[PDB]
Amino acid sequence: SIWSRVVQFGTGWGFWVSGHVFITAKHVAPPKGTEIFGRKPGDFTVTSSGDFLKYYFTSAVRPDIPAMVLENGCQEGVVASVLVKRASGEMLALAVRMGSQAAIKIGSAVVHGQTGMLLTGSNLGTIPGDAGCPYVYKKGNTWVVIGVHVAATRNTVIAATHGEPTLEAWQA
Repeated sequence: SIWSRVVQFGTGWGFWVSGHVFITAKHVAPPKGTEIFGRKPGDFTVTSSGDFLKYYFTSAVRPDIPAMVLENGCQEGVVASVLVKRASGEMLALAVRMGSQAAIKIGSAVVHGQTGMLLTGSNLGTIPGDAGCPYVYKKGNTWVVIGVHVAATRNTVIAATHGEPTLEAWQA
């Protein structure tokens, strides 16, 4: 039912963080100024950082869902889940062990994000166009989304992250 937040968007996918917030990969989104979800610019604002694109609608587009916590990446070693969807409607929860930050070239830009190692169990990975799918993990009792899928390397993936932490500190 968290899978219902992951929806086809542009040439990739997107995720509903809340009823007002929709995040996706910048490199798969429709052109700047395109009417989406029956909403035109003015009904929503747009912010971005690297390949992370964030839509905020003044009116709720998804009433059925509560706000999920969005955080700028996560601790290294934490096993997250990339919620991958396909055109056929197939759902693939890929376990990814998040690691260090790195840079990569997607289109005409060099973008940054937190890398991750795809975990093979004992029983394929991502394709281009899985881009925009969310990286989620459970924080004790609470679900947290930490970023959107950017790309896979030539078992390493990388997710675009976003957000200014609530806590601020110090001036060395």
